[PDB]
Amino acid sequence: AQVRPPLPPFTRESAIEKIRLAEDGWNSRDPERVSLAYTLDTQWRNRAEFAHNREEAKAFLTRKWAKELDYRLIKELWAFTDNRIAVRYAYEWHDDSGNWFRSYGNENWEFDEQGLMARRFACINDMPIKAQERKFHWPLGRRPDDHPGLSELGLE
Amino acid sequence: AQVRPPLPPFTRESAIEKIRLAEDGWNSRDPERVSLAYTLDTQWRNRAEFAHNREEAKAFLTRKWAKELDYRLIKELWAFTDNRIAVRYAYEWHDDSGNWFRSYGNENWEFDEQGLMARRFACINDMPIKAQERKFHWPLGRRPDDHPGLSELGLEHH
Repeated sequence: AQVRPPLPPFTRESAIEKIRLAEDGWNSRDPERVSLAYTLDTQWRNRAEFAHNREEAKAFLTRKWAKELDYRLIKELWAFTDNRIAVRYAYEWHDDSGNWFRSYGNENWEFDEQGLMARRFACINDMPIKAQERKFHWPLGRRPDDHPGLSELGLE
Repeated sequence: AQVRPPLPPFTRESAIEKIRLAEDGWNSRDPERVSLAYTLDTQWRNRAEFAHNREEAKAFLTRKWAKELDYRLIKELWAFTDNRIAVRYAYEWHDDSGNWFRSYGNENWEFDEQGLMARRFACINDMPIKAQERKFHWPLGRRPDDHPGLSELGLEHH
């Protein structure tokens, strides 16, 4: 890509917007679309796996959604400083077997002047849940404007 | 009636200090000592496990170090805002079957006015490593001031 606003340094509002746009992107479960938000030579650590460029990042995303079905995500701001944002998130999905999980994650982002993400450090843990325990409800895609956020679902 | 500085809101400097003190605490592998840094009604989610008070947190730590042998930790600041700190970290250890691991974590902290942590959200992933891949070698306990941090060690992968 070339430029994707908001651009750093972030303010509380622009950081929250940056996060919402990212959330919408991942809720599309489209590797190509999602990959465009990252630098060509983006550096990633997703769990115990690493990516060293946008192409490897996209490859990971393709594997990801071939595994995590009916994926629904919610991201929320934790803290931000200059060109860095710390985000908390959770997503619900079911595997090929049909069993459900809620994944809890913390991702730390760093953006270049063009608004593209140069570094992504994400740690995620999967917790099995019963189908009736799903908390995220909305048509696959962008989370509706009025759907409660991460801290409003009593996840803690 | 505890008071544990640095106190919020944090500055870059005090946030780094807060993190270093926490790292020293966990590197003691002492459940009681570490538990005192959290509020009596502290709320935690560590991986897929939850704790709802200091006692439950302490019980978790007791299980943790009975399992994660020869544990060595390094924490580093990512970002901070008001009474919240976002931390990146890694710890090396081995299980009692001889398997070594390097665990990568991202933990987000929220402190009360007295510097005690009221909320802890930690996500951690484990990468199996060979003993020869170990990067942390200091005597069990506090990391020497002369020892490189996460940034000085650089990206840690096979």
